[PDB]
Amino acid sequence: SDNSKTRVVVGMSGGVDSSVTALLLKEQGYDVIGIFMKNWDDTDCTATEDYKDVVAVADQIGIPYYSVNFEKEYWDRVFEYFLAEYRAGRTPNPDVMCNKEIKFKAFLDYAITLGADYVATGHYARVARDEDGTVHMLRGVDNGKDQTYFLSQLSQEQLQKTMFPLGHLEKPEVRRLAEEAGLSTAKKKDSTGICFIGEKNFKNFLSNYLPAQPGRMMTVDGRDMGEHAGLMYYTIGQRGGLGIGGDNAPWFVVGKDLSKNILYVGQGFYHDSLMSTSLEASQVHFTREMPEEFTLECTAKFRYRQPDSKVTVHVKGEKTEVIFAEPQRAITPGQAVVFYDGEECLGGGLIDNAYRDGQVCQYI
Amino acid sequence: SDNSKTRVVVGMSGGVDSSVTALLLKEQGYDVIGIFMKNWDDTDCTATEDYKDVVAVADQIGIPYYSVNFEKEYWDRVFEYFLAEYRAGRTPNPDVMCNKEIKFKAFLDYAITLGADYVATGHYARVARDEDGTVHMLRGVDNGKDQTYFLSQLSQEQLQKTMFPLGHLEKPEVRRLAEEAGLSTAKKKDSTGICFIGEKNFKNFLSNYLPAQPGRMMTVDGRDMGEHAGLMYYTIGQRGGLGIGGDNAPWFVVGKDLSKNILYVGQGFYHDSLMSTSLEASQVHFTREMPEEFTLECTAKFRYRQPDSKVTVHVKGEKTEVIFAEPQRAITPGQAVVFYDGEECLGGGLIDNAYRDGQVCQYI
Ligand SMILES: C[S@+](CC[C@H](N)C(=O)[O-])C[C@H]1O[C@@H](n2cnc3c(N)ncnc32)[C@H](O)[C@@H]1O
Ligand SMILES: C[S@+](CC[C@H](N)C(=O)[O-])C[C@H]1O[C@@H](n2cnc3c(N)ncnc32)[C@H](O)[C@@H]1O
Ligand SMILES: [Mg+2]
Ligand SMILES: [Mg+2]
Repeated sequence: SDNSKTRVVVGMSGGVDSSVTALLLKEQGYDVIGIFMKNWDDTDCTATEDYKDVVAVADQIGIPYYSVNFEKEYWDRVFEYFLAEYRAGRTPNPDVMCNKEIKFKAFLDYAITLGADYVATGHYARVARDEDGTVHMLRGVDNGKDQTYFLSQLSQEQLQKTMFPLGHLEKPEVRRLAEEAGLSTAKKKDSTGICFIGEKNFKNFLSNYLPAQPGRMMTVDGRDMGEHAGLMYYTIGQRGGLGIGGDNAPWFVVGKDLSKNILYVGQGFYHDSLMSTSLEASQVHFTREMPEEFTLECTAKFRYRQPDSKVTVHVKGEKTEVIFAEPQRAITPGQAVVFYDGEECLGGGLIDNAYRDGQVCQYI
Repeated sequence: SDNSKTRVVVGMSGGVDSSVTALLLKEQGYDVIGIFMKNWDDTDCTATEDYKDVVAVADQIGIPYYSVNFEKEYWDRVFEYFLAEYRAGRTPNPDVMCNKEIKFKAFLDYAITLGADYVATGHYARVARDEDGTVHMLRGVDNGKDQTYFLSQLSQEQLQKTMFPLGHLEKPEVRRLAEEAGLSTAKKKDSTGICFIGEKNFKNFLSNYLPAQPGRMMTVDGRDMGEHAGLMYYTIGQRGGLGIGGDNAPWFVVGKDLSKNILYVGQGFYHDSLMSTSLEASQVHFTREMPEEFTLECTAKFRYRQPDSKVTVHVKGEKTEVIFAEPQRAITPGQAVVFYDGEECLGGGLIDNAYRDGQVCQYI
């Protein structure tokens, strides 16, 4: 009856992570409520079979479960952001936006109306409380699944009401815990790609919302290489792609020019156009109150699947400058830059533009 | 017709990684042959539907495909190792053994009888050739999927005949490449866990081969906590487990004693029994010719899903000593220790035992 006085609302997606998150919290004696969000209307439906799994699991462990719909909020705060990024020639990170605006804003206020003390999710991340009571976010110990990158926008006030029960676990353990508990989701494979596109063709999906305007593909010396399918189908640094058959060696996307509808391509993983020495970022947000203007010597991640690297960051309110210790490959406008201090995730922003020798890279 | 003179035999498992590995090599003009290994007899069969995918993909890209059976070799060189580890109270890494003895020995010699110049696999790793022509292994750029850890045992002579076409790719890209090529495996989810156990219950699997002898579960101060199911069902550091319901806080496995059939358990992620300051390792193997006796200041990984950490290693032929810069949690006998020099994977061994203050940890 210690933890039984603490109500935790757990986001239950129907996956093995959230199923295990719920089981662990129940086992620790918390007052646990499972909640399924339907945030996307995808009918031939996807949400229907996942809700079945939420129900089967919630019943297996004996917790209440409910179902809430945030289609509107998700559309307005995530999907419009997603589309507007593409219109601007950038590459969005809808998950960052989703955590910031949905999982820890809409869902958190919702959970509070259920008398929740905390929300929990199956994110691979940790929260540590200070002596002072200040909460810090730490990388998940599973350094392949560590989701702090996507949680970079969370505020002190959100982290105060958050729990991450999987934070000290590695993915295979989560599956072992599920199997030993006999949870029906134990063997359920995780959905890949963005939630709302699911297992549908990406080009087809996006073209339902944005007009694709094929344009010209060029090498850096100006030689026309054919037609691309629309710039929003390519990202800085990508190997091959729609109509990139272009020598046997592969071609990469090495720049973009939205204003001429041009895709720049070139050979070599380390193509000189792919290298940067600094960036600017917007929407820079920290996990705690920071000064108006300050310098930081830390590490950063520019993409989810890379190790972090040394960085000087100069913050000045509306814009942030990031200087790389070492040249960086394929720094992508729209993606998240996330700052670390060893195991602590300090916060992050969205990349506006890359620079090499005091001149904006033609990335777009 | 440049690369068309180079024959590459690609290991095709039926998964999206190997499918894409084959497509990329074909696209680059290599003389490509896809080969499926059946190494485990698992009938109600698993191999049957995967071979269908190999065939569908090989036909989609227009390469020849064949099928070879190494059940014997796999049993003898991997599965017996796996079982013998458990009998000895250790935790095996069958993948390390499998790459060393099967994918790059049995399969490589096989491929050579097909006039192969190289074997390729869909491992997330890189090989770089020196000025001198010496090959080094580099981490995959996808730092979550990077498989150098499992490839730590590969010799210079194996790496000379190896290609890793996915080495410069991240997993989501591999899926985008697959989808754009219209490969039937594009949406196919990767199988989790060890190959031969697949989606069957682990406890059930292992008990078909090893007698489980339940024994006593004890805290570090000697208090009997109940019966465990058999020591081979638990690993150093694991949270909960079979019969670990044991306060609301979770219990961890903090040691083992095979000689008394005892499982030691304790509360707290950082339980003092979980911390080590050094280890010894056997089967230490490097990617290049090394001296008989030498010191190395580098980093190491003690488990697949952790970042590497600073380490002094003293090598002396039969045994290797590893001294941690910082105390290490749940150092597990039988697991791989793998050494790095920045992005280079130097080699590795199998952990024999952990030490704290010149005394072997009771891990077993
Ligand atoms: C799998 S998502 C993480 C993927 C991505 N990196 C991100 O941050 O969105 C992590 C957690 O969010 C919560 N979640 C995701 N979808 C949900 C849904 N439809 N309803 C309730 N919770 C959900 C679950 O607790 C889940 O374990
Ligand atoms: C998915 S396995 C990697 C998993 C594990 N970390 C390891 O090293 O074994 C990597 C590659 O091995 C090859 N491979 C695995 N199973 C195979 C099979 N049955 N037949 C042929 N190749 C296989 C494929 O090329 C595959 O992409
Ligand atoms: Mg989940
Ligand atoms: Mg594969």
